[PDB]
Amino acid sequence: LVPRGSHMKIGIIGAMEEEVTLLRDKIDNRQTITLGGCEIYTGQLNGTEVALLKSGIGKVAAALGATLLLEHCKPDVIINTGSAGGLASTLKVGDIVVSDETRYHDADVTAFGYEYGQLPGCPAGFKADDKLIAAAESCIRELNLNAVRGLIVSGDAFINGSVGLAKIRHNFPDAVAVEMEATAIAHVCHNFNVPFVVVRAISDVADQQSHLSFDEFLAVAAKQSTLMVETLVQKLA
Amino acid sequence: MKIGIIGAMEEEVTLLRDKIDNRQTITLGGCEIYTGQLNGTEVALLKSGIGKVAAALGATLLLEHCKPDVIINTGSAGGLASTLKVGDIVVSDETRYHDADVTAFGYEYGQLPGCPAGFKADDKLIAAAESCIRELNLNAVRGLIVSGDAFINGSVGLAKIRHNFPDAVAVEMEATAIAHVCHNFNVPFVVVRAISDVADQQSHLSFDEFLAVAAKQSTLMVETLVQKLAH
Ligand SMILES: CSC[C@H]1CN(Cc2c[nH]c3c(N)ncnc23)C[C@@H]1O
Ligand SMILES: CSC[C@H]1CN(Cc2c[nH]c3c(N)ncnc23)C[C@@H]1O
Ligand SMILES: [Cl-]
Ligand SMILES: [Cl-]
Repeated sequence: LVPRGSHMKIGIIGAMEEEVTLLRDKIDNRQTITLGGCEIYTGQLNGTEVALLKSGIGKVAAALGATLLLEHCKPDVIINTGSAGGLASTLKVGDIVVSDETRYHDADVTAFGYEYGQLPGCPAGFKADDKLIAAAESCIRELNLNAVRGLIVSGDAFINGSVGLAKIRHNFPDAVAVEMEATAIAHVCHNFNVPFVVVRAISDVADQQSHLSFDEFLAVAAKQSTLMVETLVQKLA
Repeated sequence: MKIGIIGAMEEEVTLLRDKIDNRQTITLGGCEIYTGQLNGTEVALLKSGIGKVAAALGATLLLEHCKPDVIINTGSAGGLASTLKVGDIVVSDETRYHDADVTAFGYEYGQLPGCPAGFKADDKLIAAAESCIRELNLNAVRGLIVSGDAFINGSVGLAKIRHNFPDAVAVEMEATAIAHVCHNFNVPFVVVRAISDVADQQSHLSFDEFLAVAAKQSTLMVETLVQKLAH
């Protein structure tokens, strides 16, 4: 993950200010770059060099941010953190989800025989780094958290039950969670050969009341994702 | 004076690429950037790849490495306005995502939080494109262009766009992404594309036959517009 004779620098991307604020507060020797509407915080988290990006919401905002983070901070790994819609049958608010793979749920070029969710020039899904997944699962065991590991799907929609949800469940019956940035970040990471992993926490279960649940439990998810990410950064260094 | 040009597919950029004198190429983040002069105007031509993220990645790279003064998005498009036929020109006055949906929290359909509901194209770039259309005597429509990560092929996907965006004149997969990135860096932007299909049940067949015609017409427009803006 890091070349010999150097320290690793960990990239951490969150979409919303709510998702990054706790981490931001814990950074020592913090400096801020405001670039292309994104904000990046650099410094140390418990002695490890980090670059924390608040990207804004959705696929383009996250691609833009990830690109900026890579060009300006050149991190060795990226961790995408935040909240997620829990799709897997045993998930509850505050549970952790770790990506083994990411895919776009709203990409459709099947008229030319690409797989549902696949964009031309891309693999059908992006596999997360094995070493980062292993590190996160060790964190989950040591912290004694409830987690699931699986496919995370991304689109530009907040999933709120009805036909939006039923579409995803049809096309990706094994997806464990849904959000709006992760696959975009994975896509950018793929193009630069940067190890990537998603570590998020459940704010809602993507059903008819997901907007109510999100408005009540984003804070819980931010807190649990933050604990995971702080723990992981230490394990990685 | 430096003009950025972005197309998604090699087929969309190949004619312009061949025309650049003193050409240099940089391959980065999976994208290719070509630099040089196009009919005596300094350009940076990006081949981004297909879709919103590929285009956002590419546009970001173009900006940070080449710092163009304006960006023109070129290529093909699915025609939505009834007057359009294959080969006709569409120019953006505005772009919107047709697949963005955060309406559960009261954002407008197509709007992402932190963004305007849609991105207005640069008025001077639009006026300049309309003068090229006039002088070349081309058939053209000016209006809303919508973007998503789907190739539109009739049925329910077309019906949804027509319902949410009844005055959209064309659909594609990159333009709003590029507009979004340009909005963030205050870079003037316009889309000048040409029709390859009408986004109906046969759009895949039309695309496979007429992509080259659309590349030819969009390329003619872009060449003219670059000369006009620079000279
Ligand atoms: C204010 S838009 C929601 C923000 C929170 N993010 C994750 C998420 C939680 N629940 C989700 C769901 N049901 N559908 C899609 N995404 C999510 C994505 C976006 O930044
Ligand atoms: C091989 S994917 C198609 C490529 C050409 N681009 C424009 C386009 C033409 N017709 C379209 C349509 N019916 N639906 C969506 N987009 C388009 C989008 C993408 O780069
Ligand atoms: Cl699946
Ligand atoms: Cl409309």
